Amino acid sequence: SARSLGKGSAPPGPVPEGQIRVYSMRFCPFAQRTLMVLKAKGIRHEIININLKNKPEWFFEKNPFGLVPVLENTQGHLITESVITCEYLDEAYPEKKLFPDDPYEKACQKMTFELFSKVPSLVTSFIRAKRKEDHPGIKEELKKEFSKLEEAMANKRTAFFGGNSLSMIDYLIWPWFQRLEALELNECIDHTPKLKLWMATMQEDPVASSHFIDAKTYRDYLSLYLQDSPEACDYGL
Amino acid sequence: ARSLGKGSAPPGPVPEGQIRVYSMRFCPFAQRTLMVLKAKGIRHEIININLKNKPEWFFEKNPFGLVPVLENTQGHLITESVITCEYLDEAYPEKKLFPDDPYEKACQKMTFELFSKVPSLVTSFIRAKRKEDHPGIKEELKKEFSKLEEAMANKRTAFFGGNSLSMIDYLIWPWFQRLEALELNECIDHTPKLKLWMATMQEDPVASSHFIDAKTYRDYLSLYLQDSPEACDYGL
Ligand SMILES: N[C@@H](CCC(=O)N[C@@H](CS)C(=O)NCC(=O)O)C(=O)O
Ligand SMILES: N[C@@H](CCC(=O)N[C@@H](CS)C(=O)NCC(=O)O)C(=O)O
Repeated sequence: SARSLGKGSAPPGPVPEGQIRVYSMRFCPFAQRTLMVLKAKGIRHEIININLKNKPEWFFEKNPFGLVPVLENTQGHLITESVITCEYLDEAYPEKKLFPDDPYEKACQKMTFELFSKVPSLVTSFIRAKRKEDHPGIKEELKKEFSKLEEAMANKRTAFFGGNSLSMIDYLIWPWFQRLEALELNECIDHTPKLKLWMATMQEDPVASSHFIDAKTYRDYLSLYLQDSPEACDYGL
Repeated sequence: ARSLGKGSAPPGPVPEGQIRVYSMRFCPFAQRTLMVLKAKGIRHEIININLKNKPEWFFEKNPFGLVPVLENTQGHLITESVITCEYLDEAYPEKKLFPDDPYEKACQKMTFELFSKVPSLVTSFIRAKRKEDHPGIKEELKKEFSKLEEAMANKRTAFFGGNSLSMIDYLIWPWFQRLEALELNECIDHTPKLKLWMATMQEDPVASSHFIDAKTYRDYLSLYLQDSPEACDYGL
């Protein structure tokens, strides 16, 4: 909850010892993966939020593509891509592992994650469509993707996606399900009983809900962000 | 080996000391697994599937009916090309294809992300109107390949993951291998380093195993776009 850094800001000091730095943004569902993984693993970390509409120019040294999340370790290593940063964290900090250890069981989770692979672009295309234009086309595509997730979970008959306890796969796909209310997409999940239950269950984990934003604040952030407002990334601070 | 199709006998249980791979001889996704099975000396039996006359029993092997699919002597079923490859490097640490430093592993997975759009683009190019395909697609491939060209220019190494052949190289190879057959050779005109990497990959023994000439590949596609039950076995 620290103000984002923007154009004309001082590039950060060296990473604190015993700490991993994450370049983030408070509303970014991709960055929330890393943050939730860092948190659920008790890894000591300093968060540096980035103003994605007023990016500090030195941030392109941290990531040529200019996207969060980004890891910076005490050694100066820079890791990019939310799924990759999480995998890097479950391997470079082999303490409380979020992936199972049996490669067959790990792969069985990665396969479940593939069922989610279309969902972020769909939600992004829904956010970036004409507001007063209610597109059934996008919403229908999400229903199909969510049906594969609904079906997938019914087959495993477990509480979570990767099994009975909370696994990496659950943090990986959660940020989008959490935003469905604010995005007024709750009808893409009407035909998904098992999914609603899993969502509720995720609301009770301390980590999956740590950075909960009321639906109201999130919609106003989107309004500012779609207008490329330099205040979007810090709205609500 | 001839593909298995509708009305065929489901295969016997996987021989011990052997891992089964459900494949298709022209499939670039399965080519990932096969090259990984090869370059790691893993003993494996290949079962090609007729993707235009799928045997009904293949859907118990994969509800989605896609290849590649792994089956081990224990009956474990692994799906998705990248997942089968990662599984193989983790159940068989003889000849490591990923580096062991997580940062360097991550640095290769990050490089792989530059490739993520390329397979769907190529599929869209293949399934477009034969006469007057689309320069629009070709432009998206040019932009996508620019990220790979620059990435290799930045690392200034012979391969993508460093100086020896890494998982990353086998992961993205099948599509560059087909650029000739697909007549996309102009999407790589402004990519000097890529051309070089391609030439080198044709000389790797694994990346060239069971070589398919551009004409044969072109004929397989033609039969495949017409849903021919003979596309998968064409050329045997
Ligand atoms: N594929 C990336 C996506 C990350 C991403 O798109 N982050 C957004 C914020 S949610 C961003 O940095 N936006 C800045 C931009 O697109 O210029 C991942 O998984 O890390
Ligand atoms: N994402 C999958 C894609 C596999 C795929 O599309 N395979 C094709 C052959 S190249 C297939 O099985 N086609 C059959 C069908 O689409 O019905 C992976 O990487 O394994």
